[PDB]
Amino acid sequence: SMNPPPPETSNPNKPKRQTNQLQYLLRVVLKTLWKHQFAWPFQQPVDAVKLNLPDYYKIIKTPMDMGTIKKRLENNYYWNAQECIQDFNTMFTNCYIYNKPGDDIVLMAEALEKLFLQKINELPTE
Ligand SMILES: CN1Cc2cc(S(=O)(=O)N3CCOCC3)ccc2N(C)C1=O
Repeated sequence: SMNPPPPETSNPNKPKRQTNQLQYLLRVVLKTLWKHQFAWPFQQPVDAVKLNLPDYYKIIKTPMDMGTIKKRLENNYYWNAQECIQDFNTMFTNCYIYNKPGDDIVLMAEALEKLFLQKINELPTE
């Protein structure tokens, strides 16, 4: 079995910015979600080999996780907050698509998403 390469976290041709919203996404949103009790399954790319989920990357073609998001924020990969917010939403949606409703992992993602949305409705301006 084989995992795909992780999503891109470095690209010298991609334009970058450090905005107040992106700083907030790292300092408040990511920081808070990362230390949540249910963060651990989302702190790295889904390891389909280790978890014995050989169909995962057949079903999920746009993988995302908070480890990748953390790298993107810390290494100034983004041009804007929308890109980052989309990464969070992709992470949640992938989880809901792949896993059965009411699976533990889904309940965990839902708890993180609830927190995420509370933090996001208080972003600074752009
Ligand atoms: C986000 N994850 C990570 C993951 C983790 C695991 S897990 O680590 O076995 N696990 C199951 C119970 O909930 C806690 C996490 C199983 C499947 C996945 N897949 C399919 C994902 O969607």
